[PDB]
Amino acid sequence: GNLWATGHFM
Repeated sequence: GNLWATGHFM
């Protein structure tokens, strides 16, 4: 599960 792999651009 990637939650920080997206919070970067989000």
